[PDB]
Amino acid sequence: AQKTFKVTADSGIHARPATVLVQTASKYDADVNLEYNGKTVNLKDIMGVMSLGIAKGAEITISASGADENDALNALEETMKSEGLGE
Amino acid sequence: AQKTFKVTADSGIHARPATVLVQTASKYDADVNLEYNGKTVNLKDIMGVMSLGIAKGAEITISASGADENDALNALEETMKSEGLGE
Repeated sequence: AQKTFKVTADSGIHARPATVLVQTASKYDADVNLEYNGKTVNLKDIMGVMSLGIAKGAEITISASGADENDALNALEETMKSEGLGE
Repeated sequence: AQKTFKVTADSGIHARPATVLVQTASKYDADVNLEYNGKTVNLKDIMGVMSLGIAKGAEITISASGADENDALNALEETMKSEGLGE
């Protein structure tokens, strides 16, 4: 499953935001990936999120795959809105 | 602990090389990471590894931390060399 979002967070996807993301994704039996410009990283590691250097205004795709993918994806979109990261 | 290497694979770190690295790193409990020109990704993440686009001649550093990080490292140097990826 996949969803595209626009980052609206002011400092882009920095330390706190990569963490709330890893945290939520970590709760699911599903492989969770983050994509920006053709580059994809596993979402369950802050290392590789920090590395993409995603700033405000960017568009990114979140994909999930596995037993719990619908729930995994719905949760991530809830954190993106609720943590004022994107929409 | 860490180890730096020089990539000598003509195609850099492409799908095959990334695959051998990841399979090797995955047998260990230590957290295992790859860094290239300031960007760091989890070595147990095929996606993140490919995202880096490491070409022939670059230098990369492999880091391993935890329980069996000396064996994780020797093991990765060995793959580095027997799989013709670098030295």
